[PDB]
Amino acid sequence: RVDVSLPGASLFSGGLHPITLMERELVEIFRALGYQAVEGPEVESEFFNFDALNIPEHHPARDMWDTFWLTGEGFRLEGPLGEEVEGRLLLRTHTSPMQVRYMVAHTPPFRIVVPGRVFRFEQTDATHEAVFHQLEGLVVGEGIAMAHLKGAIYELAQALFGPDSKVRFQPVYFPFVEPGAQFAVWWPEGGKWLELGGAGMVHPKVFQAVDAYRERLGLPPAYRGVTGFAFGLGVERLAMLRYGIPDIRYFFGGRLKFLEQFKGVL
Amino acid sequence: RVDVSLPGASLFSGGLHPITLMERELVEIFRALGYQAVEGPEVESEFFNFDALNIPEHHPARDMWDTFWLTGEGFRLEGPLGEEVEGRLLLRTHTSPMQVRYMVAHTPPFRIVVPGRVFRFEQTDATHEAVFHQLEGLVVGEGIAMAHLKGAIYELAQALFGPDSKVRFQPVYFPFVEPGAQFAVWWPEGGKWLELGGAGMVHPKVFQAVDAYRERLGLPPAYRGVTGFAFGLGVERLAMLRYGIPDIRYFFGGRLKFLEQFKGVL
Ligand SMILES: Nc1ncnc2c1ncn2[C@@H]1O[C@H](COP(=O)(O)OC(=O)[C@@H](N)Cc2ccccc2)[C@@H](O)[C@H]1O
Ligand SMILES: Nc1ncnc2c1ncn2[C@@H]1O[C@H](COP(=O)(O)OC(=O)[C@@H](N)Cc2ccccc2)[C@@H](O)[C@H]1O
Repeated sequence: RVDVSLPGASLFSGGLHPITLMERELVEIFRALGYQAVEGPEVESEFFNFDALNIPEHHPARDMWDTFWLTGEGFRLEGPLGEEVEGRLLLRTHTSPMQVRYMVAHTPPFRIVVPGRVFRFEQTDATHEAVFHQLEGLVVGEGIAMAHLKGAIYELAQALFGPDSKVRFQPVYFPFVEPGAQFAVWWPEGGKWLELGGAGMVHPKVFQAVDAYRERLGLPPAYRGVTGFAFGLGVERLAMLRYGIPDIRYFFGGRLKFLEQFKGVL
Repeated sequence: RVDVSLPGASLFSGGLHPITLMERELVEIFRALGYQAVEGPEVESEFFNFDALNIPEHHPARDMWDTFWLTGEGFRLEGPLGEEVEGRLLLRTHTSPMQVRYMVAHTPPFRIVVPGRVFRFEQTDATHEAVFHQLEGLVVGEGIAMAHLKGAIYELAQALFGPDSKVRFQPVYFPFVEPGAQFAVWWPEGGKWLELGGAGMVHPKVFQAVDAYRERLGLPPAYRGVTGFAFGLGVERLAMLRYGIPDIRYFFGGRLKFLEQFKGVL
C-alpha cells in the first residue's frame, strides 16, 4: 500500500504579478469594446511626451508631470516608422505620447489601448509611486463625439464594479484635449467615488502635430476631417482597490510572500 | 566544469488540442466585436434542438440533421432556468438550440457566441465527422438588420485571412431564419472560396417560441419588438484549412504525434 496523502514531488507553481492581472482585465474589458492593445517605449523624446501633445516648455501645464531627464550618447531612439529620432531624452511621464506615435503610423478610424510603465520624480509613500502604470485609450474617426467617451467609461465602470456602478465626469485641464475631463466611478462595495483618470476630445493641435510629422515624413495627412477622444487611467490605484492592497510600494517590492498571494487569480 | 549542452531534467511540456486553438481564435475574433461566449448542453430535448427552432417532425426540413436519439431513465435535463425539462432526448445536431435557451434566460439587446460539440449520424471519411464542433452567433435588439450580419462575417473574414479576403452571401434555407443565407470567405493563400456556414435573420416564430416559453415560466415577454441575426459555422473545416490538416478524423484520433504538432500555437 501507499500513503496517498503524502506531499508529492515539489514541482514549482508559478504566478502573475498583480499589475499584470489588473492590466489584463483592463485590456480584456476594452478588447470587448473593439480596442486593440499596442505599446510604446519607456524612454521617449521631449517631442512625443510633451511638444506634440501641446505641452510646451516653461509653462505651468508642464508642471503636472515631474520629469526624469536622461543623458548618454550612443542610444538610438526609434520613431513611429523606425526612423531614428532625436530630442532631449526622458522617461515618459505618461502613456499619452503613444497617441502621437500610433496616429503617424496608422490611419483612422481605429480604437487602441496602450498600457505601460510610466515614470515621475516624486516621493513614494503608501499611496504614491515614482514608477507606476497607466492605461491609455484613443478612439479616432468621423463623428466621434464626447458622448462616445462617456459611453466607454460607463462600460468600463459596469464591467469593473457591476450594475450598481456609475460614472462621474467633471471638467478638468489637459493640453492635449479640448473638452477636458476627469472621471470617477462609484464603487458600491466600498460606497465611495474613486478618481480613475483624465480624458477628453483630442485637441486640434494634436491632430496637427500628427499630420505635420507625417508630411515631414512623406506620408499624406490623415487627420484633418476626424475627431476623437482619449483617456488615461492609473492602474496601481485600481488594482489596490480591487485586490485590497494597502501599500502601493508592495508592487515593486519583489517580496514573494506578497506576490504569491495572487496565484489564484489565474 | 559542466557540459552545459546536455539535455536537462525531462520536465513535461503540454499543449492544447487544435480545436481548442481554432475555437479560441474564433472566440477572440468575436469578443473583439462585443460577443460573449456561452455554452449549452450536448444532450438536448427535441423541443430545443428542433421544435423551438421551427423544425417540426416528419418534414423535409428535419432531414438536414441526422439525429442520434437517446434512451434511459434517471437522467435529468435542466432547462434555461434550472427548471427540469422533458422531451425526447437526443445529441444536439447543432449549437442553434442555445439560441433559444439563452433568449429565455436573458433580455435584449445582446451578442453571444456559442461554441460546442455537436453530433450527427453519418459515415466518417477524410472530410466528414459524426462528431464535430460548431460556433453559433446570435445578436438581437431593436434595429438589428441583415446589413449587420454581413458586417459581422466581413469582419470575421478580415480577421481570419487578411485584407485580401472577402465574403460571399447566397440565399439558402433554414427554418429558424427568414432571410436565410449561406456564406463563404475568399482564402487568398489558397485562391478559393470555402463555405463557412449558414446564417440569417432570426425567424419570427423563434422569437415567439421564446416568449411563449417565458410566459409558461412566469417571465414577461422580451422579444416582441426586436430583430436579430444568427449564424453557425463548423470549426473542424476552418481548422483543417488553417493548420493544413488533411484528415478530419485526426482530431478525435488521440494520436500524440498529431496533437504534439500544435504546441507551438501557444
Ligand atoms: N504618484 C502616483 N502614484 C500612482 N498613481 C498615480 C500617481 N500620479 C498619478 N497617478 C494616476 O495617474 C492617473 C492619470 O495621471 P495624470 O498625470 O493625472 O494625467 C495624465 O497622466 C494624462 N496623460 C491622462 C490623460 C490621458 C488622455 C486624455 C486626458 C488625460 C490618475 O487618475 C492616477 O490614478
Ligand atoms: N459531417 C460534417 N463534418 C464536419 N463539418 C460538418 C459536417 N456537416 C456540416 N458541417 C459544418 O457545419 C456548418 C453548418 O452546419 P449545417 O447543418 O449545414 O447548418 C447548421 O447546423 C445550422 N444550425 C447553422 C445555422 C445557424 C444559425 C442560422 C442559420 C444556420 C457547415 O458550414 C460545415 O462546415
